[PDB]
Amino acid sequence: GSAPKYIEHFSKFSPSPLSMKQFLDFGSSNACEKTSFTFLRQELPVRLANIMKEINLLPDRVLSTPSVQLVQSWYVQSLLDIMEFLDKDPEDHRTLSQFTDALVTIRNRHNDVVPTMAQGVLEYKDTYGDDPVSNQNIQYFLDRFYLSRISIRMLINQHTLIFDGKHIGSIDPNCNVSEVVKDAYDMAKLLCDKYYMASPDLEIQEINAANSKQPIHMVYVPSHLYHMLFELFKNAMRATVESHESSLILPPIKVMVALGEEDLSIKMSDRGGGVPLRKIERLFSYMYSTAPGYGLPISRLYAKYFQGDLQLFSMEGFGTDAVIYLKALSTDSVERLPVYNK
Amino acid sequence: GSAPKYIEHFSKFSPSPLSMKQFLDFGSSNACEKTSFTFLRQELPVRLANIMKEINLLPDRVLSTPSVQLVQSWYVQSLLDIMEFLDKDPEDHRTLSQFTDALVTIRNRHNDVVPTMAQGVLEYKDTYGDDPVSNQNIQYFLDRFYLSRISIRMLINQHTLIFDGKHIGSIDPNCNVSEVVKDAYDMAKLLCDKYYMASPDLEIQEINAANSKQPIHMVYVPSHLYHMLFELFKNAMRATVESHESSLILPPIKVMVALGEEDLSIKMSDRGGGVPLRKIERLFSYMYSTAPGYGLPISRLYAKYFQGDLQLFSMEGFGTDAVIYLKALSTDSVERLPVYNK
Ligand SMILES: CC(C)[C@@]1(O)c2ccccc2-c2ncccc21
Ligand SMILES: CC(C)[C@@]1(O)c2ccccc2-c2ncccc21
Repeated sequence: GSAPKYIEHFSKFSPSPLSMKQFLDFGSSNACEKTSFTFLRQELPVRLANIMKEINLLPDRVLSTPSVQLVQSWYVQSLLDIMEFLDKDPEDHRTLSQFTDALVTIRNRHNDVVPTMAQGVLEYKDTYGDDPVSNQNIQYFLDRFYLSRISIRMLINQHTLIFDGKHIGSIDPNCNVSEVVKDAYDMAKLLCDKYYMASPDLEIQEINAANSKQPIHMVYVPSHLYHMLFELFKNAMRATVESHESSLILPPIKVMVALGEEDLSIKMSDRGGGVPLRKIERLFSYMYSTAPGYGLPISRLYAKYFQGDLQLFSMEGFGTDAVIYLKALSTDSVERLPVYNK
Repeated sequence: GSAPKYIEHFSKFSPSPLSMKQFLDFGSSNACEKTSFTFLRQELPVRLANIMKEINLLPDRVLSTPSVQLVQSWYVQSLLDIMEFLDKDPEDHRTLSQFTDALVTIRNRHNDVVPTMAQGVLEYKDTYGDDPVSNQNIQYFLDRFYLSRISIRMLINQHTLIFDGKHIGSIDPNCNVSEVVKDAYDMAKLLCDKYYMASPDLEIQEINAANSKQPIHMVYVPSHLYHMLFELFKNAMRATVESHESSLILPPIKVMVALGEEDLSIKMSDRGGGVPLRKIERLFSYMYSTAPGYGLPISRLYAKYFQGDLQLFSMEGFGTDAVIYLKALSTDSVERLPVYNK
């Protein structure tokens, strides 16, 4: 066919990173489905081909594994689905309707990528070993692959949710940070009560530096923020409950939401006994956190996706602090995308 | 002369990193000045030549500057001072006495290296600019150069303090961490009261996981721990006082000392308004923290010298946490030394 042909062509284009303000203004009242179709039918192949060409640069030891080939076949098929709309007339309403239906099929086709790549990592460790040189290659590639996957899913979610026939797609222009914190806590508390028959309480403190009274709002994607907070709440609850099985007092989980002139920071403090520094630095490694699991590495990619970060600093024998760093301003929240270079 | 000859010879040897337990046991009752002389007359040239050969690999743009040449002339002279004792008889007490006097002269000859390298960094920025590529080369070299300098000064201090004619040289086998914290605080409070006419209070909390009652002691070099804590106290006081000039309540500085099964962690928490994440990552850069200053970068090297670390995580609009990570066990406290490789 022409799959290698399409990859080489669109990989020469660099992806166009969009800011949070561009996502908001494009999806507002002046939202034209035709304009979004013209942009996405070009930008989606560019992002697909860039990561698909980097997959080809992997060694044949990994490229010929069933896990990588299965995922690579999904990207080939999804790329071909977009190719059909290149010559189609954007002025035809049937063209726009079929394009939205085709994006949903691609989205559901890539729904089982996280467990599949986890099987690939386990296969590599049992086939070639777990050397620090291999960990860097796997960490470097999986970070770029997943971040690419997040960005593509973002574009698809914004198109299918807006043009379905307050919230701008998956974006809340007035996202109350504390409310998302409570939701992720409540879900983690539900799971923690069913399995441990006990759960720590929650304490939330807001620090709005410029407006001490005003609640802290931001423009963000609540799903991404929930995923990070839910993952951090599960870890902090597991550590708190297990480190106090012989004790009676169950320390609460303290969360501070701070809004500065540039950052919106969310610190989650637990007293779950802490973790030695040697092990903290390996909690974000796909290879080291795989056993015959990727909550922290993926959660950090969600934060980094809009120029943020997620950092851990523990104190062995006491507890652990987890901090989500987000950009406060929508103009500073720009997509971080991997680009194929030589 | 034969200065390039000695450099090429001893640079082929790798430095021998010593653990904290080796420092303690060698300097104990079975401390033989002859054995320390035989080791140091070989190990000191090896460490000198390794960093001196890496200095030669610098570009001639930096190698020909007066700052680098002045420091390089100190290392050439100090290397030649040790060469005189290679053929001397260790069984002669006059040989051991002159060797100790020669180490003191070398130690005082290298007393003005930090301000000299600071002048070199400022000269480079005004001569060739402050590009991110140049920052990595300067950061990579200065970290290794200073860490090498710390290790050499450590060996000299242990020899001159022990064989001068409870503490094992510069090492306290029962170093009370909280007491060093109070000393660094008291000195910072003295300077802060004279310049700001106000200073925050101190709060210390110890978490001894294995022995909740016992005070937290360790085997460490109190001078190094004081230098790190004093630097962090100055920053936390400056930020706290200045961020509350229009306010009346002056938040205290909270310090937690946690002793785990592997780590001894010291967290210093202030409410000095915090720093955006973008600027935190540049506080450890020699090039970015230079103006027409190196407290944090050098303090981190002291921590890393015995397999520890010093990390910052702030929250803009609230405050900053600073954490010193140290190895709890003396067997895990091994010298981290840069080695000249190809
Ligand atoms: C921001 C893009 C992902 C988007 O595809 C989009 C999604 C949803 C709503 C509108 C628009 C849009 N408008 C113009 C150009 C490009 C686009
Ligand atoms: C640990 C070394 C720096 C040292 O030079 C030393 C310093 C002080 C006291 C004793 C000894 C010693 N003893 C044996 C071998 C080597 C040495």
